[PDB]
Amino acid sequence: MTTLAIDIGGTKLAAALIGADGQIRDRRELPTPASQTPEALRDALSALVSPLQAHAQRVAIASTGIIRDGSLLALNPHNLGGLLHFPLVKTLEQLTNLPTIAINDAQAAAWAEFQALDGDITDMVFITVSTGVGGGVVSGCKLLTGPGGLAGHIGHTLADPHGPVCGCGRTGCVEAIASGRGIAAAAQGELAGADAKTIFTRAGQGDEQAQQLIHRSARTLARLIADIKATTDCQCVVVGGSVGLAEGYLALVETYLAQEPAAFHVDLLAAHYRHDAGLLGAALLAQGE
Amino acid sequence: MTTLAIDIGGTKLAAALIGADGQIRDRRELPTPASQTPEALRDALSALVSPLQAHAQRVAIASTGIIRDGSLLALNPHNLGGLLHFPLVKTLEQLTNLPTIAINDAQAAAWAEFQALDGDITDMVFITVSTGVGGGVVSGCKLLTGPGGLAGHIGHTLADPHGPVCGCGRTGCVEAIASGRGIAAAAQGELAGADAKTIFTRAGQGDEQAQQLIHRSARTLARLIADIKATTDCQCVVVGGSVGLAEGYLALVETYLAQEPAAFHVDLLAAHYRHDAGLLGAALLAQGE
Ligand SMILES: [Zn+2]
Ligand SMILES: [Zn+2]
Repeated sequence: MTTLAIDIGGTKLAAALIGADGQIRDRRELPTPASQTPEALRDALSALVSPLQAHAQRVAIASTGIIRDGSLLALNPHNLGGLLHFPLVKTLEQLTNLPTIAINDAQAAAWAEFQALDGDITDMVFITVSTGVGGGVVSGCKLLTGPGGLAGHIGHTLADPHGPVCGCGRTGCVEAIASGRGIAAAAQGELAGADAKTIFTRAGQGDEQAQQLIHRSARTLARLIADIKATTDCQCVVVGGSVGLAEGYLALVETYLAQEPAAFHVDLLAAHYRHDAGLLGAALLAQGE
Repeated sequence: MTTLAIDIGGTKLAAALIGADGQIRDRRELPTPASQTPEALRDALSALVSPLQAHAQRVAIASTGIIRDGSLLALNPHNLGGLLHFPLVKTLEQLTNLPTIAINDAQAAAWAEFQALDGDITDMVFITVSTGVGGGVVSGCKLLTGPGGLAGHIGHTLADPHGPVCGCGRTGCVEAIASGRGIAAAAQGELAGADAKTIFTRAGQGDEQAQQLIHRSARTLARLIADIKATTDCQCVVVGGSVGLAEGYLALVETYLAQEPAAFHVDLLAAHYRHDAGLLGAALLAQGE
């Protein structure tokens, strides 16, 4: 059995063929349509999966946003345009005639990271810090998606009631402070307008402000991890994404978490997959269907 | 078959016989020993359950603090004295010769509250606000205890990084602001020294400081509920405890939650059980054993 694995992001629509061995084969890519209409996405998904769909027996989609009742939702619904409640699972099922599942991309990535761990771990939380902050919760070897697909949206838990307004509408989410976008938005002076990448580079050269923006991110993430430990009693936390995997970042988080009381401590690990974890995690979930 | 349900708290040790009908029968009570030695707790438990133990098939203990490997832990290990790592399950097993389970009291209460709900809810979070703040998470009709018995400790998640220091050692926990002890601790002027009950009365009479202390607690709890919704995707939140059940309190929490973006909204319900939910929950959890 081969899974047609799809990753639906904001900028790119990716698809691959993944068999039982978990290898990524025939990796295809298309840009995400600028026009956010249901017709345009159905066109782009059909075009993306055509040359692959005869070689697969089931479809699995990792999507940015929220999947509820097989349909596309977001924390800021206005960002989807005409794609709000787009029937994502039904669309593929019509286009391919193949059984289809859809999950949030950070939930998909979480499952992949969990399966990459040793067999003794039953409870794990995954956090990705990139442009945004996403998460996924595994409890008793089961991925928690939630009845509405929201579970693990830990980037949108509170970091500071007097912090910046987040894109979701809340004041002071973890994401508004700790993400690459929040790091960049807090930048003043000669750092104003620089992206997270540049800021990490400047911090590497001993730029004090750049360093503090990153310390603030890592401190925010450490407190989140303490929160999640208190809530879920996870046995380890896997940290990924372009910010999360940036050199020295995990060490910073670990150092700040160590300052919390011993009961809130949890083992931290670097993400095993740098790329394509959503694609992989989606295919792995489709194997248990 | 009948469960010898036990509730171990800071002040009082309670025990009852509870059959399949859920009727609390032959309820007894004893004060918790001031000398926190294992010998004194063993004696006080032995005395409490000796008239009941010949009429039960199993023991179930709802306990304050943390239950890890059948032993007593807390978020402040110094607060247990010689009772840190007290082999709670083992003690009962030796005293009664009955199969014994132990669980956190708020986790116990959560399970009872979940069962008293209608059949459609699969995902529920329980929050109790009294002297402290405790919780329990039910996901997919299963109570999440956590591998170390921690899960659902939502009173000790972050409310404000510049908030008051909590008894667990963290700065700015929900509990340190929103709980009855949190409300009493922030009272200034003539209000200083008044308990949460007095503060609640004076608030209803138009005392602006007292009202601010309760508004602050209600607002803090709303933000916690928004966090928990983001993390668990719970379908409803049941709120209990002397503070949580206080007149007007839940409606105020509900008002504050409604100011958050729509995705963070979740139905709030008053606790079905005002007393003895721990005993009931423990016996209910013992039934599925
Ligand atoms: Zn947010
Ligand atoms: Zn605390």
